[PDB]
Amino acid sequence: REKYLKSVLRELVTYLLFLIVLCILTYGMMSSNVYYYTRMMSQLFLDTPVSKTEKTNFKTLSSMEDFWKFTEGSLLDGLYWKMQNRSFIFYENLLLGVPRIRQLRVRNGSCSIPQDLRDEIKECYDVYSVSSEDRAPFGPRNGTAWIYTSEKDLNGSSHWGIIATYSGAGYYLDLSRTREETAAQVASLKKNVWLDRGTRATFIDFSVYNANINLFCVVRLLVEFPATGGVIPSWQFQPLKLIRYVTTFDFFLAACEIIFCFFIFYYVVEEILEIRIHKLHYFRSFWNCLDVVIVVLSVVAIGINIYRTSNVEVLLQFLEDQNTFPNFEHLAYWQIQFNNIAAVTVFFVWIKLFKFINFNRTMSQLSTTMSRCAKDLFGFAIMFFIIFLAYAQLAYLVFGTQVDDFSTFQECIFTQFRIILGDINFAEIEEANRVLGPIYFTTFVFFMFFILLNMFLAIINDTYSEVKSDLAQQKAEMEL
Amino acid sequence: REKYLKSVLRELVTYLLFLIVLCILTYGMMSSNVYYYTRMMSQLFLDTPVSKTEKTNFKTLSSMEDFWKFTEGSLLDGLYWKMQNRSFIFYENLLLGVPRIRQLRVRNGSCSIPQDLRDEIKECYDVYSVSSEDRAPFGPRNGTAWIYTSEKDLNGSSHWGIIATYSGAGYYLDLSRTREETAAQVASLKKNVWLDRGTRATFIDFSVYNANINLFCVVRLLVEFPATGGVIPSWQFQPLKLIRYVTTFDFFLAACEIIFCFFIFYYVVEEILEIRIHKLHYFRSFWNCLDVVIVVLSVVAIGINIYRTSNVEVLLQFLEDQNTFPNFEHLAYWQIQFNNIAAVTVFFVWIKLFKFINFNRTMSQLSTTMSRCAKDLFGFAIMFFIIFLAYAQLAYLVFGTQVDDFSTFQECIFTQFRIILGDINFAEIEEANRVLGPIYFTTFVFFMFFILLNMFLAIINDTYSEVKSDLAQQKAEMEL
Amino acid sequence: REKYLKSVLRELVTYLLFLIVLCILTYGMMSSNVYYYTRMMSQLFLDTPVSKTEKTNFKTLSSMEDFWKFTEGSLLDGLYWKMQNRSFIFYENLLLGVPRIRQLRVRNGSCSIPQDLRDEIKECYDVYSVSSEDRAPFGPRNGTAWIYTSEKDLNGSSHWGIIATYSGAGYYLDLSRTREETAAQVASLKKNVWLDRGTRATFIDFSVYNANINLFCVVRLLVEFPATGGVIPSWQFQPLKLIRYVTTFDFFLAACEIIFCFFIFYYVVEEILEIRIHKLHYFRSFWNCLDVVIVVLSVVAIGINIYRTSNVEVLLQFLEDQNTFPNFEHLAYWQIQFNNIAAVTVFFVWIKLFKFINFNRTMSQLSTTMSRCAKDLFGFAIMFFIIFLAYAQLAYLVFGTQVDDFSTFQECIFTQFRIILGDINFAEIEEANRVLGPIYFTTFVFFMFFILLNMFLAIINDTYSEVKSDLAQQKAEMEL
Amino acid sequence: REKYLKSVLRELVTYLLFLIVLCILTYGMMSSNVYYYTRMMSQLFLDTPVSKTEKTNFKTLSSMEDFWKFTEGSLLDGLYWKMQNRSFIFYENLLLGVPRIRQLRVRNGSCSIPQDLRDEIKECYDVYSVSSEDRAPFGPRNGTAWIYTSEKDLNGSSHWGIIATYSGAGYYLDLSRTREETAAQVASLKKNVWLDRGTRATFIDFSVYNANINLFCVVRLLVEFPATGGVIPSWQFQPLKLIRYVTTFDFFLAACEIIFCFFIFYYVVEEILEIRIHKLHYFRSFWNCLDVVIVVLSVVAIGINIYRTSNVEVLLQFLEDQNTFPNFEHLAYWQIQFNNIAAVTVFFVWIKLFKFINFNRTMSQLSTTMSRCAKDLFGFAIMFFIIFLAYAQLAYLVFGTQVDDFSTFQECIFTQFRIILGDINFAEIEEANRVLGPIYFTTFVFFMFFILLNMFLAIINDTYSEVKSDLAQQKAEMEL
Ligand SMILES: CCCCCCCCCCCO[C@@H]1O[C@H](CO)[C@@H](O[C@H]2O[C@H](CO)[C@@H](O)[C@H](O)[C@H]2O)[C@H](O)[C@H]1O
Ligand SMILES: CCCCCCCCCCCO[C@@H]1O[C@H](CO)[C@@H](O[C@H]2O[C@H](CO)[C@@H](O)[C@H](O)[C@H]2O)[C@H](O)[C@H]1O
Ligand SMILES: CCCCCCCCCCCO[C@@H]1O[C@H](CO)[C@@H](O[C@H]2O[C@H](CO)[C@@H](O)[C@H](O)[C@H]2O)[C@H](O)[C@H]1O
Ligand SMILES: *[C@@H]1O[C@H](CO)[C@@H](O)[C@H](O)[C@H]1NC(C)=O
Ligand SMILES: [Ca+2]
Repeated sequence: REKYLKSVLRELVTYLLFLIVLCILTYGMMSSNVYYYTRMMSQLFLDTPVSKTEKTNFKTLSSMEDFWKFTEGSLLDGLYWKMQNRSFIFYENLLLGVPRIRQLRVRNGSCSIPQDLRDEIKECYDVYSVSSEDRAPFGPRNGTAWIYTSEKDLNGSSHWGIIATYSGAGYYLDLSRTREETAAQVASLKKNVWLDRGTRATFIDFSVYNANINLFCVVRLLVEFPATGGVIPSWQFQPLKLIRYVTTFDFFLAACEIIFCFFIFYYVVEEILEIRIHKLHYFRSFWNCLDVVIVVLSVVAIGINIYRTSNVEVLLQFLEDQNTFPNFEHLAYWQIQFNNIAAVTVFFVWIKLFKFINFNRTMSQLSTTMSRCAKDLFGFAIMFFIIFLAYAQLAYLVFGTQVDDFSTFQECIFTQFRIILGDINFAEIEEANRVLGPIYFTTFVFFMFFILLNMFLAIINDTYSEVKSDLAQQKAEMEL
Repeated sequence: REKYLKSVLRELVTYLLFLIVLCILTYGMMSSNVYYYTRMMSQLFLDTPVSKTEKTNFKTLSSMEDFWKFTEGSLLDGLYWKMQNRSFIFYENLLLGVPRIRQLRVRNGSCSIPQDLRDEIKECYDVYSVSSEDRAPFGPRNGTAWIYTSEKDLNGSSHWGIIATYSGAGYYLDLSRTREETAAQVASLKKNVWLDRGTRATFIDFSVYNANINLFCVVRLLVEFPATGGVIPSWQFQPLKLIRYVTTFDFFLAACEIIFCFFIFYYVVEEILEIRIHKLHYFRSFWNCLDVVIVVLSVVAIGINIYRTSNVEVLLQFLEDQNTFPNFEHLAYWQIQFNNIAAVTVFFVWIKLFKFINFNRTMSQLSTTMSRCAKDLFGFAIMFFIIFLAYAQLAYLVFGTQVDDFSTFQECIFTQFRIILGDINFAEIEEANRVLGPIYFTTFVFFMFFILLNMFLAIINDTYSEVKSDLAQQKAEMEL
Repeated sequence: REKYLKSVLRELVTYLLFLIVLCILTYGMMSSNVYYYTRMMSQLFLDTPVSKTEKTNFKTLSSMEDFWKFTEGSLLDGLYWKMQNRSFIFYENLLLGVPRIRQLRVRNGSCSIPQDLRDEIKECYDVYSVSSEDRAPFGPRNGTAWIYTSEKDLNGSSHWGIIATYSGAGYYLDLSRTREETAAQVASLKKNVWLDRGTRATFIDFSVYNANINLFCVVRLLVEFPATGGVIPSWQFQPLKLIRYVTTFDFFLAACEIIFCFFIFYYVVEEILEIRIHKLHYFRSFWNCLDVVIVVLSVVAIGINIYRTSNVEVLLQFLEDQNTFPNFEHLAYWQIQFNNIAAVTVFFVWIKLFKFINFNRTMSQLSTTMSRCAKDLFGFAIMFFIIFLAYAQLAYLVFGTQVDDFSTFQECIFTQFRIILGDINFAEIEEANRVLGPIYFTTFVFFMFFILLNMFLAIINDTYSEVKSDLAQQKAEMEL
Repeated sequence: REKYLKSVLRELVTYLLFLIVLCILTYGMMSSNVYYYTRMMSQLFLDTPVSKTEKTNFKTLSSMEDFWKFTEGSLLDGLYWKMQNRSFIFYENLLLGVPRIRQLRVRNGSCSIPQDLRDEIKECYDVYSVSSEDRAPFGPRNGTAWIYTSEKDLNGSSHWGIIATYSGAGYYLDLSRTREETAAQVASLKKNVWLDRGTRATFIDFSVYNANINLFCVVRLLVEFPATGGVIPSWQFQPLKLIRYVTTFDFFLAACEIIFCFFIFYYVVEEILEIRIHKLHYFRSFWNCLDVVIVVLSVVAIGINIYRTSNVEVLLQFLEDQNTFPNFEHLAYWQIQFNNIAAVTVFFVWIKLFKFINFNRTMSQLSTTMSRCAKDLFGFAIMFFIIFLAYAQLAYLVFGTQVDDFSTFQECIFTQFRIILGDINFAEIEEANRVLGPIYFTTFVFFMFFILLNMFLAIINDTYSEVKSDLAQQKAEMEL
């Protein structure tokens, strides 16, 4: 018992040191106010009205001419700021290099006009795919904006947008350091008709740097031009910390990174020495599976932070020439992947803390309750999600062309979780379909929220009463 | 046991093939992005401001003169697009033929002015009914806009609107291919006063075609003119796929339609051979009743898809002359009916999957729980809906003239489901009636959400504890 | 048993006839679309912008000069409509007579300036009470707008507003039939400064009549001028049916009124013959108490419908002279009281239906469950409302000066019911107080929604398990 | 038993007198309509558009030039009102003295530009701290607006803002009694560039007095200028009652204050005489701990109301000279502290009422239920908050740079309480991260709302069934 308590004590203090080091590392991932660095950029570029007589945003673009009014107007008035040269956005954020506008095109004849309509309609342009993509030169043909450049040649990568996944290739134009040259270039693209019926996407990419808080911010504005016509705007404001060793707390964060990877080396050694004793008996446990998940996610985090996130070859390459476009699209991608991995790792490391709070009879009753009802809650989770996805496919077939919240199948699932909580927009459901809007909503509230929601609760009630009346009979019958 | 498992296995693989074929069919009913084809049309016609100095939408029309500003303004600037002839909306969507504006009128003297007020008020115009409807010529009397045309003669059908159900007859005017002729026609209707005090509805109907994604879109804009005065706008943007065999996946969808109707022939043969053995004993089951519901809904789906939805006689009739109005009002109606039928059929086919997940002792406990509490949940559902409709009739008598959410009795029911979830607009309830708004809301939250909502939960708790303690005593007493 | 079933059968068919007659009566109280008669009047007078260069509504008035812009602007453009004389609003609704603007004033010196500030501040005007009210003539003193008229002399009655209850007396001005005379009168009130620092309320009253649907609509617009400065607007659009016998369905409604008061005579005779047998034993029942409540509310409904609602002496008095103000302020008051009484009566008549659904063993189990848990749910309702009003008084002391939803104590109670459901505006709570906003919200969610909400549920679970295990032991032990 | 009931009776009537006196005291803390005194000031200064061609508020300031448009525009049009001298805001609220604008600055060179960027970027200005704060004179150097004044010399105190805690020192400028002198001063600050890149905060402070209701109102407008660039506006409208003895009800409130502090003297004597008998046995009770909490909070309330809130030395000092700035920043601070203390004291005094409702067998069952489940609910509250803060740290790492509701860690906690209720903005979560937005939301709804929320409920169900079946066996076995 003293050796069991000694081993529990040393693994507890090991885990507590590990949890302290990890919570220090994610204290330095989040600087104190980066939200007020992304929302000023967002409200400068997305929320300002496009022209002085227009009320459209970037968020509410609806046409191609609104996109030209944005590119000639709010984009140029946001990027270029007159000095008290080169532009400091909000007189703080240095615009790095030049921005870049890039277009993706589909071919004429990339779809098939039906045989009874080949007299009336001459041309058709398919939805964006890589097979449908246009490689031909067009327009005046005398620049990089008019000639196709491959994905390998403009150092790009695939972007996952709202209606398609867009290749990193296309028809790009790097802009200029000053507003007047850039306005001349945008007017020369609009005059020669650069965006037409074959256009399926337009990317606007630039990067700023804040010397005060030492953060880059990689901006990507995407406008998707569907085959149906119109405009779907999308944006991405992504901060990067690419220059690490500036302040003392950054050196302490580097020290905690080293101490963290020593902890992860220790846990990988420990779980390998535990799994070698017994093979499939190791996975007949929840905590060994959770330790496997933690060390896999942590090795993936160390791998991203070595081979991807800390490869600032493009930054030193940009610091040679300030008149080019800085390719920060890969650093931002792997910073997003690293933040997702690290957040999920911190989550499961806090879930691991439940090995060490069976310190009491009450906590042991709670733990025994949920471990004994896990199987029956999983069975009813299967049954619940069968009825839940039946309703989601019903709602997708009924409202999928009319309602924003039901437009894709996963959005139907997430909308139903919101309906179960109470986040409804029933006005648009009830005006999309006036008979099955009502019937869908009322039968989903009755059969899910009144009845099947209470069945998880019934499983937990019965298991808690069983565990209490069993561990009380065990406590009494030993005392008799 | 081996033959029972063999029959269960063959009906399981039959059902799984059927579910795969049906989920393929409703993968091809929903194209990937039709929502972005209806919302661009909606934001072009509903959400654009009516005039350049006006802020009213079509959604926020409040008067007859706002309707004339819409018909002279946002409607003409949305329909007619200058080519790089005939108009391509968003340079993608071909306007098919001409649009059509149609009016429904009631008679002077169609109601009775009370005897003490026949001196002051000369004329009264009743709420729209078919008996009150005006058949007389009026105005200049020299067109189709000024002379009544029956429902049989303009090929129309009854429309179910917000305050009435409107006959397909009336005073119609087909518009023109170009903007200037159509503006002349609308100005000639406004000059001669076409809409006056007898007007009860105005329909605007047109159809576009997108060659890129191969979808028609049947637009119907309704403005209802109540007897109280004012305007109630209503719209309907409905996509159709009327040209089937264009792509290869469409041929695969046709093959899956044939394989589906062979499955439905198989299930109708099976359920007839099962019902012939025993009459009313067949309906003493849930799964035989569900199989009856599935084959009835599926036969109705096949009947709509043969005798109604796949009758594109008006499309080939329209392709002869591009200067007429294409009657797509029936195809859109039966496409809505087919989508409702098919969505409900897919829902119950997924519910049928619960015959085949009694594969475990836990799943059998869950199934036995809900099948044994079904009767007592139905009894308390009767009692709950009696108190629920008592509150709904209370709230209709109190707020039915003041609040949008309580304006009709079914909307009172749906508003109370939203209050139970937590979708409240209590500001308008509390300013409609400051005493019974409060009392209604607080007693509805106390008696429904705190007390009667927990009674379903009590039934499910007690039935689950009973089923577990019974199937555990059955498992133990057989082992003793 | 046959005589018991015979008496139950005759009282059941008596109650069913009574419920049919009552549901017919409240089918004719609610005409089919009165909501679209109040919202057109509301959107004409409340929601139109006050001036063509102004964006304020009547709903968003914030100053006295905005009130003059409304009275010179949106009010006159809403009331007076040029004919194709006298004004038909939306060319349907006849403006009856002239409108009337009325002011309530407080005295100079109606409060006490503190002794250290009687040098700087000369005058102070107390919050509106009847003791503080000004009776003096003022201004040019040569009209009814400048001379006090008592409540008995302008036939008015007390109005219960947002911050005070306002007497029906004051300084009134009846306006005119045409727009130009009324604009001259409003400009003459603004020139001579009619609203100043003593003003505490301004009422605007008018009535319209719709000949098409046979409804009056009594409009009262109130602007309250607090002692703090500013404007609190308030409105009331109230439809009346003052001319009864016009259509055939109205005669059938009168016949159902007579049959209803015969039913209420029958039930009063029955409950008096039942209460005379046994005194306080009669009130030891729920259904006898509910019958007492129904016949009291029904006698109050008949009394309002005879002595108040059907006294259309002011209507025939108005029909003599169309150039005066029609006093419909009492008819609207008693129509609101009659609608409240009748809605509550219909509610309890539907609750009475539970005497007659103990037709089954399951329904008897549900009824026995709730009748046996009524006492313990009432005890925990006492305990719950003690903690609930403790939180409401906490939230009133903390947010009562900052948040709209916590401004009065009853609004704190209703806001907490909304928080329990999930209708939160946490942004304004969290910016009103950044420490106790959080602590109030999180401890109210934890202690009410997680814990004390589940205690009602515990009472109902235990009582249902007790009633089922008791009525099953009664069913088994009789069979053994 | 008679002496036990006698002691319970005398402590009950003592507590009831105490509760009446305390509820009278917090009836006079809240005047009837102070909310309509703060919202008129708020809608005058925050919600009016900044210029006649601008639509920005004070609430929606986004730049430094919008702040100059506010200070030259809406602030001057709100403060200065032309008389029928000195300004009465809404012709009721006397502007006391002059306002004051004050700036906080950071030094050039207060951060470290990284070594590879010291060529491009010359200067950097750190986030506001006291060590980074600028003390140097700047600009024209010939006023108080251009020369640093310490916190001890301008009588200020530290302000806790949104992104920092701001010292009470800085660069202040007292404004003027009239609009033209103040406009000259603000134009002279804008001309000489008073706000530049070193500015981190700008305070605008003024005080009004309403003679009608006898309330001061201390306004503090804060604009925070982050290092990222932009503007974060913040406000504080705080009413004070600094002149006590004006009306008779104020004398009754003073009498109730004296009677309250006599009650608190009585309870401190009683709890000291009870704690002296037994030391740590005293704290083995809930009601003795609650009495300790009440008398500690009440002594803190009396201490604030004597040594801080009732020290109106600055008011009589201001009444000598009406041309200076009245320092009401300390009185408002301690009035906020006193309102927090008094509201929490009233809350726990109402919670103390549960000593005296064990008057019944049912109330004793409810009390015994919650006192016996307190320990197991505390254990599961520990386990629940471990999983809850694991999710909050996940959501802070994922959405903390993108979403308003997740910007700080405590706001992540409060957002998750809102998600559990049903106050979601899922659109911004789902567009911040399209993979972990969904996964976070759905796994938080499944694991918290479906499963772990029902575990508190299971504890309460089992404890209530145990207490009922135990106190029924105690009632029966004594009767056998
Ligand atoms: C017992 C089995 C149940 C009985 C059978 C069910 C009832 C069958 C007939 C119901 C009519 O079917 C109903 O038709 C109306 C139009 O008339 C359709 O409505 C559709 O068009 C109307 C207007 O035309 C729109 O207002 C509505 O938003 C749209 O959904 C509705 O979607 C469909 O659901
Ligand atoms: C014990 C049985 C309960 C005691 C009897 C109940 C109290 C009877 C008297 C209550 C007064 O009845 C109450 O009158 C006010 C106006 O004064 C009505 O209010 C009505 O007009 C006022 C203004 O005039 C509006 O503010 C309010 O929105 C409207 O509902 C309210 O709807 C009605 O509910
Ligand atoms: C909870 C629901 C309650 C709804 C029912 C309320 C009670 C309504 C019935 C009360 C008696 O209803 C009463 O009907 C008589 C009919 O002779 C009406 O009388 C009116 O018309 C009759 C005949 O047309 C005239 O002789 C009489 O002078 C006139 O006042 C009276 O205006 C109405 O007051
Ligand atoms: C007196 O009444 C007349 C109307 O007869 C009005 O025009 C005039 O303004 C009033 N006198 C003053 C001083 O306002
Ligand atoms: Ca909710």
